[PDB]
Amino acid sequence: GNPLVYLDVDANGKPLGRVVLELKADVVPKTAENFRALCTGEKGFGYKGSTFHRVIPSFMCQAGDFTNHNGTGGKSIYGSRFPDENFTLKHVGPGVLSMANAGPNTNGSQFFICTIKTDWLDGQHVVFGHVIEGMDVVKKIESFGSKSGRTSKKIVITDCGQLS
Ligand SMILES: CCn1nnc(NC(=O)c2cccs2)n1
Repeated sequence: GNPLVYLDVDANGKPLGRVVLELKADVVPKTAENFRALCTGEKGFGYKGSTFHRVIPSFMCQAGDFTNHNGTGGKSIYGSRFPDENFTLKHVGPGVLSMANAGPNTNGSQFFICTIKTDWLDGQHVVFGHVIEGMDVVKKIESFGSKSGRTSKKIVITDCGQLS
């Protein structure tokens, strides 16, 4: 079945709880597999220890730059970047999980979790999952963001992995 994965998130070293995500491998298998493997670390690199570097309330929480920690970096399990798989899934509401990019065919490791319907991103960012449990933890993360995206506490993925 579709992978079920988790992110355990801290703020300034204090646990906020766990976000559980379903990865829709039945629709975007290549994109789902990249995220799954970056959660387990099985390729020797991944999300463990990296940050939510940009968090904008009433928009989205962005993470996954485990190379430069500022939105300029990241890499996929396939190479530096990989193509846009498809745009079949849409940004339907809060809790959508989607890939960040710098234009067409620039997916790496950066991703975002929506806190509102971001339908204006449809057809430009590859959606690949959604929050199963822990939207309250996502709201905690959101509360440490700002309109510029700068966070008022250091938000870290303390641990991550796969549940099924
Ligand atoms: C919706 C969150 N998000 N997803 N992808 C992005 N990328 C950017 O904003 C930029 C990339 C390069 C210069 S700006 N943001």
